[PDB]
Amino acid sequence: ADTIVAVELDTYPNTDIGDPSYPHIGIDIKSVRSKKTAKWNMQNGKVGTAHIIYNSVGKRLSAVVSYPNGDSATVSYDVDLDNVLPEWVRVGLSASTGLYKETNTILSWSFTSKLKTNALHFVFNQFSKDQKDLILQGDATTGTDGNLELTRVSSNGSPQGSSVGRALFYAPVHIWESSAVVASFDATFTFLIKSSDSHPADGIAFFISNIDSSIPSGSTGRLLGLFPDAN
Amino acid sequence: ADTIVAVELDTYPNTDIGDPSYPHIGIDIKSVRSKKTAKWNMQNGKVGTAHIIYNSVGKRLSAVVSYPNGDSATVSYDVDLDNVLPEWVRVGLSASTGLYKETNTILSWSFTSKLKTNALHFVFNQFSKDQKDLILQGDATTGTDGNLELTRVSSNGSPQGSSVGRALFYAPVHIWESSAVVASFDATFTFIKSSDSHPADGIAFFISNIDSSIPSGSTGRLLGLFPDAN
Amino acid sequence: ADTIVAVELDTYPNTDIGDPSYPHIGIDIKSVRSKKTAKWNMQNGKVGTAHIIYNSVGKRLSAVVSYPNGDSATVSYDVDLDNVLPEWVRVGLSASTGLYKETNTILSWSFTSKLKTNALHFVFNQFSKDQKDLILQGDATTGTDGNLELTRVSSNGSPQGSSVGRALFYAPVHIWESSAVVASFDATFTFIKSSDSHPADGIAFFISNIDSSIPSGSTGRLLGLFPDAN
Amino acid sequence: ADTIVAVELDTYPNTDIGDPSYPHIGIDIKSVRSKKTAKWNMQNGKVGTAHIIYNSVGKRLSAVVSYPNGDSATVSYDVDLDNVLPEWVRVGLSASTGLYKETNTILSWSFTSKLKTNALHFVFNQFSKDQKDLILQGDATTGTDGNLELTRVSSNGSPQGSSVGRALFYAPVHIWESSAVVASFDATFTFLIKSSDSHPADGIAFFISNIDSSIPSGSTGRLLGLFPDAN
Ligand SMILES: [Ca+2]
Ligand SMILES: [Ca+2]
Ligand SMILES: [Ca+2]
Ligand SMILES: [Ca+2]
Ligand SMILES: [Mn+2]
Ligand SMILES: [Mn+2]
Ligand SMILES: [Mn+2]
Ligand SMILES: [Mn+2]
Repeated sequence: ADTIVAVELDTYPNTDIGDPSYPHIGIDIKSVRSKKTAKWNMQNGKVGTAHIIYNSVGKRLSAVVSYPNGDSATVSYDVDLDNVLPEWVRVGLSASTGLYKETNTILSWSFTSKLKTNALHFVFNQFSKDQKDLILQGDATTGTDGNLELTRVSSNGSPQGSSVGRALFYAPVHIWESSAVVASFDATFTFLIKSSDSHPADGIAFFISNIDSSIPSGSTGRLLGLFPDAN
Repeated sequence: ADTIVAVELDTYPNTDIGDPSYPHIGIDIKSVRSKKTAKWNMQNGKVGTAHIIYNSVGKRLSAVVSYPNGDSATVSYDVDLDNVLPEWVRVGLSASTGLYKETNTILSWSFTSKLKTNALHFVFNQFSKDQKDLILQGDATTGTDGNLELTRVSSNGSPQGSSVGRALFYAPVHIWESSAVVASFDATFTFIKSSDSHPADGIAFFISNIDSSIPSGSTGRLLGLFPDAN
Repeated sequence: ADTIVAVELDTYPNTDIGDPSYPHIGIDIKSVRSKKTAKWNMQNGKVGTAHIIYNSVGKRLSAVVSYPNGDSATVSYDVDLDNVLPEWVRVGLSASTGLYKETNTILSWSFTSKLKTNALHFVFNQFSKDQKDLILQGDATTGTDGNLELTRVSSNGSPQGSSVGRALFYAPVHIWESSAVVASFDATFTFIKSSDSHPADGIAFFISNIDSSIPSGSTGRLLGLFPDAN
Repeated sequence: ADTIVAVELDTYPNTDIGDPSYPHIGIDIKSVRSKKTAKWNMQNGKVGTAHIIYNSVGKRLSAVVSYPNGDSATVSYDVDLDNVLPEWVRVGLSASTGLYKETNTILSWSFTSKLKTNALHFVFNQFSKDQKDLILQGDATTGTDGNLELTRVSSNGSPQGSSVGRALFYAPVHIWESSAVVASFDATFTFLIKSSDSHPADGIAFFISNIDSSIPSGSTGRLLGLFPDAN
């Protein structure tokens, strides 16, 4: 199976697989069952911002998710990613819907990684229809509204259920290197999760994977396009 | 054929393809025959730095190549690259040798492109043996001395003739987009030693169509960039 | 007198100091009479973006001013700023009003200078009421709407006439150094509304000696930059 | 008194004021008695590198000090700097000598702070004789060898004792802002501590202070130019 490190913006409590009984943000290290979560007020139809930060010195993977009204949720997890991630990775965004659905629209995404310097930095503040530096997987699509639709949206604009999709940056990322004194990464994305369902589901994740990571089969819904099972 | 924009550090004067009669830096737009050149003193065995600068505003592709002693050569060419390059490109380093040879060692390479924002920036100040975010073409190799040898160097450290190689950054780059108010790029690389009577053939920073490959027969004076000298 | 290099967004044509007979962007080198101008459609009440670009390599000071609808004006001037500016400078925004007026509201300002490295980069996408890393001169104020009002605006939001103000970045900037292979700077700011029959007088990004102050009598057409129109 | 947050590269054990009984790196929050230290092998005459990292999300001030042979020491301290530092600060480097001495030469210094964006980033890879964007205090001098000599060095090159000096970046830095979701800073400097003394002393610190911070009187030696006393 792939190796996954992720920050999940989990809109739907799957309390049967360890989700807290509210929407939450989580840090996922090789499991959809987050090593740490925080209660998250997802604001339907509002543009949220997620920032993810890690460095090899503090060894603390952190994320904050905020909306324009000031509300935010933060979660941090002490982890030495040198010991979890392959040296080379791809980085991406994933999202899913299941029985319940939502738009999992990404409006921007930036990422920086540095080994201290080697560095990779990309920023998408607009996505093209033919976003050649993105590898789209599953239902993920770009263009023509400048956004990245991680999961299926019909032409009328309504999200679809049982959808999973991801967008990986095209280039592999050298995420750690033994000679490096510091290896840091940061990611920011903005998103717009909207649903008229009974409940929104399932969420968006920023993830770091093996370079050849693919959507595991059956990873819609609770599995967020990141894992083959809920273990 | 590929579409190439390149800044060449041309160590070897090939005067019947229109090179000046001295080593030179050149701006190449879709031709190995540089639109503009400047005399360049390649300092054998010294680490050089090339800086290449463009923006969609001043529409001036500029390059400076310098050495630590301060000597430098600069060339600039007014060109609207929106009218030469595909929107999407790959960026790379190329080098070649021919009858005469030189090491074509890249010690570092950075690149930034911004559309104003979408942006891509990378920097390699050390290359790895398996540099997964580089597409190596031809004779180019990395590692583990931290360098990118664009052209073949044997075990004894002697550069080989009729070698060509390139290194492209893995990801396509969105180098211009018509609504961009500013589409700027910059590249810097550090790098050439030869015990030949003359070093050749040079190194280029280049920007190419995404699927660019070394043109057949582009060793020597063609710098791995062009299928011919037209 | 101060030494000024400026990019002016000149909303008001003062044709007997050599302005063109339309609103324009201009590159000013030690004179309010721009060395180069381009016709500029200031879009009343819309947020504009100015980008200013220079490097010691192409030696071309360029500016583009644009609006969200895509309209834009660009001006470029070939100049070796090593020969005009002191090595150390302050960088700023200036604006003025005269008989006619406009808000001269800065919504953001970034600046990068690099000597290739020594570097300074700042960005303000929000200004604070007490913006300690800005030196405000004349009528310029910040806060707490997140903006920098270079010129006086009364409570009712009406801009006042014969207002001049500037905002300099607190730290001196080492804008060139003779050994620098590349001394580049860039600045971007976003910003103008008037119910006057004509907006005036404009906004400038400028680079000045470190101790630069508003010249006496530099409201109106002098843009807070120059003691006279010579 | 000033408010000081600092990362100290403490070359001299003052075990009578809480120093561990070896050279160490430390995180100093309003006291010279470090809240956390790590044993540090200062390599006489070698060029070391210090990286300091903090962000308002993880709230962990971290530092690593490394030398070209690979040896490094790291120290991290969980602290919410919002609650310690004034909103506006100056950032600097300080060093001292006492009864024992060393060069406290800085060869480069970079700093970045961001509020998420407002940002300040400066880099000095060479210091000029007239480094106008540095406020030099005490014995600190620049030019003409491209370095910043935090403490006194005689013309023959030997460091002097009972020396204290600092270099602050000229502009105040907006280090936190209540509206910011993230406020991060990073600092890197390289240094060359060399001594032919019986023991080197006293060390170098990167520090963040109130904007009007000055060398406290009598802050040579153990106090590293940062504090008025050893409390
Ligand atoms: Ca869930
Ligand atoms: Ca040639
Ligand atoms: Ca005018
Ligand atoms: Ca001590
Ligand atoms: Mn979950
Ligand atoms: Mn040539
Ligand atoms: Mn004018
Ligand atoms: Mn100590």
